[PDB]
Amino acid sequence: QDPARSVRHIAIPAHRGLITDRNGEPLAVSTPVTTLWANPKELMTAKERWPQLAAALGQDTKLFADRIEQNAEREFIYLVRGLTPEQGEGVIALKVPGVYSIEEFRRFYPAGEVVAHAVGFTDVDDRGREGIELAFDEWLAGVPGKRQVLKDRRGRVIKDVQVTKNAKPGKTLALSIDLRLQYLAHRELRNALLENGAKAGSLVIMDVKTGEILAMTNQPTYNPNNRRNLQPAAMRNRAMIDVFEPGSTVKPFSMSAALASGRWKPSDIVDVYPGTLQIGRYTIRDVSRNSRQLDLTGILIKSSNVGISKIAFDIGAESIYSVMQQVGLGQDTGLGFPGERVGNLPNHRKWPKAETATLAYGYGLSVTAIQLAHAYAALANDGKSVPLSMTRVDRVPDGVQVISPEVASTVQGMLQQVVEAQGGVFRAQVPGYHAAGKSGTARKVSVGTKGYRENAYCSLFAGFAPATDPRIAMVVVIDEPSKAGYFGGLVSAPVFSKVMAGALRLMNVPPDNLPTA
Ligand SMILES: CCN1CCN(C(=O)N[C@@H](C(=O)N[C@H](C=O)[C@@H]2N[C@@H](C(=O)O)C(C)(C)S2)c2ccccc2)C(=O)C1=O
Repeated sequence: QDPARSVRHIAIPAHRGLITDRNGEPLAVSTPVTTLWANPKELMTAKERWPQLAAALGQDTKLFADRIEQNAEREFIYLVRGLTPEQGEGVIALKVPGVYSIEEFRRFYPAGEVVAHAVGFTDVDDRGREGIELAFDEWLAGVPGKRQVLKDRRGRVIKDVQVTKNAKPGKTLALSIDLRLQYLAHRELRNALLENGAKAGSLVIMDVKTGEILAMTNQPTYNPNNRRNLQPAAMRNRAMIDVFEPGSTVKPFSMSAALASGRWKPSDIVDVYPGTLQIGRYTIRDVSRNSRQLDLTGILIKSSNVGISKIAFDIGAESIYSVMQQVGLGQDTGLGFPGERVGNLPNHRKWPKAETATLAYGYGLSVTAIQLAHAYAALANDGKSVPLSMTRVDRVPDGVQVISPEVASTVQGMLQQVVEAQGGVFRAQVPGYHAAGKSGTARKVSVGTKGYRENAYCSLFAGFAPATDPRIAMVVVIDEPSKAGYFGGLVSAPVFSKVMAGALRLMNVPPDNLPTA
């Protein structure tokens, strides 16, 4: 009986779609590779050739011979996947019976580590594994073809009957990222990390008018063309997967809820003396404690938890929760890519006072840097939230009004004072422009469950520019800076300054800090 003939179907591998940046710079490029395979049934008739084949493949003579012997009844085995066509030619040139070529594709990432977390990469089979490669795998992958062949009793092809399905290439995908801004960001987050002996960080740049991610970089990073060094940590797209308590960076949202309540205007006053406020067993504390009356701007400039807490008791936590939720903090109303974390916004039917105050000044919730950037974009875009995109946006979808335009404009001008006023975050100033934002510094949650660590910090700055016609929102998050000065305004705000400056200049944004004309 046995088998004199077989009909089988072998794949025609398809060309995966080019990934570019928003200007057509290649970021992921399908590269011709040569996969060597062999038919053991045919190899078995030419043993005298095996040693020169094993040497060609960098394999021990005996272990190779053992492998072939052990698979003598099979018709297919991989020798090696993914060598260059030049190297596959070197093995093919030996003319060993039963050794064959498949012309395949494998990815190359020309920007390497610079954009590795955003682009992601493919597995051994050329299917998306992380990032864009995975999120847009159906678009990029295309469909492999199918060829019907006739085969004899030892797996040798007698004839190509027909192509049953044509291979169709995957489609080109242009990201929203500008590789020039991405590089700038990369380099400046890298430098600040090193300068501060920090463990990790992220930076996200968004177009506030289009919802586009113009840049997304994290440290540590890795070279996606050589993933031998293997370290899982370095592969984390922290901007999208690592949640943190945003601390004082959410105070502009609490303030938007105050302004919207009917009960507060910027020039109203809060008594924050003596810099602490007891709430049953918990004490709210400010870092600087030489204040009494502060106006609402001043509460943001000095970053008083007490002042923001007293506002929150007056307007109620529900209003603050609603703002945070509407801007996307702890919500799944972002990109929603595979692997992305949502974080968490605590909810209560009856908010106790401690939870009300902590929410208002940014603890008891957890958000990602992308969320925080998107929230800042909505504030900067006169309270309108344009849907997030990682792909180039030619037709901008409709924004949703999440904060009233007047409230958003009032809070903008407060955040510009936070940067520009005496006692403010002067290091966030952007030469040429008016900039606006908010610093944050949060003690990290103690690892073995519990509470907080007195040694370890997350250093934040979030903002936008130009303050008077906003274009760009940006978040800089630096995890465990290790020097004397660890405050957001020392650590993160200068990175904001430099990367915002570069980005506005790259985008030809006209200066708006000009003598009053
Ligand atoms: C729920 C308990 N629990 C947990 C953590 N915790 C907390 O981490 N506190 C930080 C804080 O108060 N940060 C504020 C907003 O981030 C202010 N803004 C900073 C900035 O602008 O850089 C600042 C000027 C350094 S103070 C803090 C305290 C001390 C030093 C640096 C930062 C609390 O307070 C708090 O109650």
